[PDB]
Amino acid sequence: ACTKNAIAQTGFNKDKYFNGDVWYVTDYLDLEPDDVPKRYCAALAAGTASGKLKEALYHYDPKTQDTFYDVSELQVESLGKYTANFKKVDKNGNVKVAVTAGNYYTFTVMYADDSSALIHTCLHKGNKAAGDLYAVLNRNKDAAAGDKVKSAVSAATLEFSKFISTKENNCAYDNDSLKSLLTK
Ligand code: HEM
Ligand SMILES: [N+]
Repeated sequence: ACTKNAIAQTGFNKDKYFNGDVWYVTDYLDLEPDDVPKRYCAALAAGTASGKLKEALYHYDPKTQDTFYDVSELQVESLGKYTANFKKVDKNGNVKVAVTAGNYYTFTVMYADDSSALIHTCLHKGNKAAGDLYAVLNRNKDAAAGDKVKSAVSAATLEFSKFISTKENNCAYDNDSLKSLLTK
């Protein structure tokens, strides 16, 4: 189950975060593992498309090759805190699994600047158990976590040493698909 009410960044700059560009997950902390794989790849694009707040997601398991994309129109709970009802799509935006009640994630931006971010997410997917997942993001897929985002991890009363890196997985991303999925 999810247990955290994550606090959004004071003074969160939504237009900068939701600028249409890509964010890569560099490190993550799942509070209820044996539930996500140790080795994983994920990225997202976040932007406004025709007036609608959107996120496109990519997941890739580098060992199994399991791959999937999603798109959601985000609803606002408060500044920096969103609810996202997702649809599974192919890379071109064709629907594989339609939006449904009970398929949603929450999304809280705890820290962001132009190059880095710390987010919390709680995924609800049908009758699957939910659990808290924190992710350190960067605009540069290869960037080591810097002092701004590591300090934010500490300020959330988390230990960065517990986060698992994605950097050793040979992750290659289709940035073009993520950007184009924002419109879909
Ligand atoms: C921005 C961060 C992330 C968000 C918003 C997010 C969101 C989601 C969503 C919406 C799904 C369901 C997709 C679908 O069924 O259509 C999903 C599935 C999954 N995610 Fe993430 N995810 C994120 C990062 C990660 C990371 C870093 C991992 C690490 C392993 C991960 C592991 C998984 C796994 C294993 C599933 C499949 C769940 C299942 O059906 O059993 N995710 N995620
Ligand atoms: N997830």
